[PDB]
Amino acid sequence: GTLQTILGGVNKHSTSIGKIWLTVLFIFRIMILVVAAKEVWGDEQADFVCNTLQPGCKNVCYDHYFPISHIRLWALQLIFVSTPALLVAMHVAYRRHEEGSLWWTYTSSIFFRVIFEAAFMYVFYVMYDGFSMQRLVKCNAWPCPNTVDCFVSRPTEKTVFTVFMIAVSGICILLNVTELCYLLIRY
Amino acid sequence: GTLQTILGGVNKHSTSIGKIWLTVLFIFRIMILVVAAKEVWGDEQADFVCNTLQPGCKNVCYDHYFPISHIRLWALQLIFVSTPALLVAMHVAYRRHEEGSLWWTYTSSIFFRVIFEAAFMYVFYVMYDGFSMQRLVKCNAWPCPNTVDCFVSRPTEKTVFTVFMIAVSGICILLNVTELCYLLIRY
Amino acid sequence: GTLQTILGGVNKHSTSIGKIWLTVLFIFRIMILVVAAKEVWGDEQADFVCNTLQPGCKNVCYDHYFPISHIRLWALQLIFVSTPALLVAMHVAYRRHEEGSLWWTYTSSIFFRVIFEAAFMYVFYVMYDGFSMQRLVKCNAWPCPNTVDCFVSRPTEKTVFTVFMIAVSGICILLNVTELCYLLIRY
Amino acid sequence: GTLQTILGGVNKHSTSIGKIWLTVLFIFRIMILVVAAKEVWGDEQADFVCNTLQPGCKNVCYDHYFPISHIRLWALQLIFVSTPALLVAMHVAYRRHEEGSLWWTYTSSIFFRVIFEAAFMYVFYVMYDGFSMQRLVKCNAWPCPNTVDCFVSRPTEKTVFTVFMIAVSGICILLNVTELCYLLIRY
Amino acid sequence: GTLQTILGGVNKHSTSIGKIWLTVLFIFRIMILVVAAKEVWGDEQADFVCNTLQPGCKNVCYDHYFPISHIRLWALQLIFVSTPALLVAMHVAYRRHEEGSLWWTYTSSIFFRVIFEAAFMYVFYVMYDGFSMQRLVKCNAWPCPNTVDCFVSRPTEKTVFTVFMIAVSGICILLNVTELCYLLIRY
Amino acid sequence: GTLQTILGGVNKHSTSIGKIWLTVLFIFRIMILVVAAKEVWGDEQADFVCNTLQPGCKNVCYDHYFPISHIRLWALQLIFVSTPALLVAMHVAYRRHEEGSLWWTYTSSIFFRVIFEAAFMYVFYVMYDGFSMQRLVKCNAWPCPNTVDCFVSRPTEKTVFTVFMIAVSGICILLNVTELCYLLIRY
Repeated sequence: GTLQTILGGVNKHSTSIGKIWLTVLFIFRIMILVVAAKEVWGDEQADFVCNTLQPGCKNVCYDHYFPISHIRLWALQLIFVSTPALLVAMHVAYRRHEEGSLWWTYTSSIFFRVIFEAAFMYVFYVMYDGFSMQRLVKCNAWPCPNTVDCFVSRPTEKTVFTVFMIAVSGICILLNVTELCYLLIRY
Repeated sequence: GTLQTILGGVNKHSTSIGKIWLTVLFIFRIMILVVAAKEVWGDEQADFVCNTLQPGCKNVCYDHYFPISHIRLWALQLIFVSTPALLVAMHVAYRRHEEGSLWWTYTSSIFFRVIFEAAFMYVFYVMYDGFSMQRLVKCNAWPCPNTVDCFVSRPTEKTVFTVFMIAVSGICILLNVTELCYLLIRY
Repeated sequence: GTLQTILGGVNKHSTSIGKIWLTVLFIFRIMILVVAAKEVWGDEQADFVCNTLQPGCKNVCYDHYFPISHIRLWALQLIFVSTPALLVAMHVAYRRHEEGSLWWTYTSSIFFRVIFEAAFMYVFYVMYDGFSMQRLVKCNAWPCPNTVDCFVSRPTEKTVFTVFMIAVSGICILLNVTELCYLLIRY
Repeated sequence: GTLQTILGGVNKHSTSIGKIWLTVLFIFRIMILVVAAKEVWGDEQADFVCNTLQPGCKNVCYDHYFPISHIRLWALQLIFVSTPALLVAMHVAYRRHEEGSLWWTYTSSIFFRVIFEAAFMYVFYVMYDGFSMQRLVKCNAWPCPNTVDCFVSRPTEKTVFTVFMIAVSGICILLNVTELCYLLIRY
Repeated sequence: GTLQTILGGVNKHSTSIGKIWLTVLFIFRIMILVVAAKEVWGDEQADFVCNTLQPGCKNVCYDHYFPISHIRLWALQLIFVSTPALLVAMHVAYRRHEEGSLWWTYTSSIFFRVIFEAAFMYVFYVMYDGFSMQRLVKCNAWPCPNTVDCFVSRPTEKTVFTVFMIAVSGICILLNVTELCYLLIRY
Repeated sequence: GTLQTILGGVNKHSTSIGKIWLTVLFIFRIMILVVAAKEVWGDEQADFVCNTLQPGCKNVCYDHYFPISHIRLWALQLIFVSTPALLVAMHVAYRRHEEGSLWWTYTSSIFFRVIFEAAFMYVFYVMYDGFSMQRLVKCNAWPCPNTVDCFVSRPTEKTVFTVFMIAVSGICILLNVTELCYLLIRY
């Protein structure tokens, strides 16, 4: 919509790295998620195919291997890492409407961003066991009889976007560490 | 659309907690509901599967176990808890166009928000019997013969978003209580 | 879109009840209709199921029991009850561009709103025979042989939204009567 | 979008009837077409059902009885009757950028509107043979063998909106005639 | 969106015909393409029906008779004929930021518009062999065995919009020729 | 949305070629991608047809021949080549908020655009083996038995848009080289 003025206000009140590179890599991730990836995952369940005649086996096997979709995880991650930047916008506006205080908020603000980014990257790793999606999954949850072969939709294209989102997120961690280091030695 | 100016007007005329944390957690819930959850529930009935040949058994079993969808309940809840904030906006503008009066409205306004939030959380608990969705439901409503097995779509992902929305709502109750307590002891 | 300025202009030039409560309950109904209800009725015909092999029996039985959908009726009702408020906006602007006259328009304007609201509530009652939707309908229109059982989609959730819309409309009638009574005794 | 300023500019430079009633009834028709009717006709071909096994008979029978959809006819009609109002907006702005001339344009402008409205109403009558839609159509175009029964989707609801659009259009003809008569006797 | 100001800027810096009639007929074509025609072609391949059991015959026969859809051709045509008008907007703004020059650009600008309009009309004629769409096409491309009958979706309605778009385009050619002739004799 | 002001700000601070031709060819590509091409690729997997009875063979053969869709590749390319233009907008605004420096940024900025455009064109060539899409693909990945024939949806129309996007991109490379050459000889 009119997001230009929102980030425009957030654009000020930041250092060299904070003003430029963090905000660029952030709208970078939103664009990838919105204009490209969301239609890769559009038919994730409609094109899941299992080799069986058992009613209900398809529902339980899809639910077992994809407890939460990748794009829903990324959407949550962006919301979490964008709130601490939004808090200082209101907190500063609150204090300007009517160094140490603004220092502690700002230093804390970038400290949460590192925590959230590392947390979600960890969840991606354990939940999906690496960053590569397989063509074939074997499922033996009830009511599937014995073990059933099921086939994933578009596994290669989903791997490409997964690697891309992880790499950009890994960079944003490094930038946030350095800006912390600049203030740390400054004392 | 242009929601920035609406909440911007609502942003003023509030205390420290009211200005910042309540409004942040509120747009937090709207974002979760809009950008993420609404497509989790998109195929709730299209992917409901029952193990039967009886015509019409699928319609009555879905209707029996989901009398109203989760996302419709959350949409109603947000509308209810946002009106009392909107009433004071017009009521104040009405009184400014032409302490005690504004006190009683404001104290009452936050009193309704606690009532609505507690009411909807109660409905969630009794209607759905806890906050965890099951893979399998057993149904014996007419015309289903004897008891029929039916299978839910995406039960695990729906559980994740249910726990998330309940937790955020539970926090908003605590914040509203404290702001009431601050005024209560102030007398 | 940019509806804030439209109702903002309509917000002025009204009494205490007219400025606040009528306009709040009005955008209340629009929100319920738009963000929640329109996807409850999305699959009204696609999930209508009849127990027969006769080609064309499904089309005629759906058409017989739902001559016009509930959401289309509500959409028409909102359009009708919002025009008399829009007429005075242009009529006043026409008279201000170049008491009794403005009195008669305003008193008439609220008189039509009562008429339309009562009319549509009456149509809801006779056309659908109460405000509760049934799970099963029996149909014997040609070409269905003898009597055929057909099953409605999501009957319970549609009942909840029907009761909600009727109740809010019933309140708007009471508010309009009182504002008429205030002017009536004023003479 | 931002249609308020467009019609706002068109709102001026008109007489009592032209300023108010014509423009009100015009946006009235647009609202009916947009917010209500366009989803009545959404499944016009997907739910057309024919009692046959002949491949291709459904395509030719739908095309034979609905040479052009009702909503496409109404969309064309609104575009045609709105251009002459838009022409004077540019023509006047052209003459103001750098009585008789403006008289002849204005009198002609309302003369075309009567012609277009009467023309489209005539097409509706002959093409569809009255304003009532039937449940059953019989079709014998090649390749259908002998005569085939086909069934229309939502015939009753489409009849309601057809009568509504014809009635509003018939009123707009009467208003345009009277404004012509006022100028005619004025000489 | 906010197209009013774009064409508003383009509205100036043109002659009598160029200011009024060309720009009116241009937004005329955009409206027809957007609000009406794009849903006529929505199911062009989903409702293409072939009388065969050969897998893949439907894909190759649709691709053979519709190498590029009509609406995609019209969308390209509008983009091409609108760029030369946009070039002078930037070129003039470039020259005004810091007769013969502006003459040569303007005369050339209208010369390209005639070329593009005539080119696309020629492509329509040879590719589709006239402006009338047929109900039945016969196809013998591999892997279809012998010759297969296939049936087009909504052939009559597509013919109506094809004739309409060709006629409006043919008028825009005539207007551009005359404005060229006015400058030609002027010397 | 409101993209006019964004590129309007980017419109300034550029040379003759940079201001006009690069930005025109850029929004040219966005329009082709958005309004035309995205619905050519809409049914890419739904209309992929394979001549087999083996469950899961369709999923693996589609994934093998289309590791990433063409429109997703183009969407990524536009995002990459538009960031370096956006970086200087913030970097300049950063330096103006509080020759050589601005020279090095600008010269570097156009140097990355050439790199990205050449890189993506290379990926298109090797991944899809030329710019022409075939009607028939032969697939022997497990679990398909022996070799299976599969048929692509709309191969000819996809070839037309592929050639169009490659040609426009090839021009943007040439323009960027020349602007580099103008500065190079200038020293």
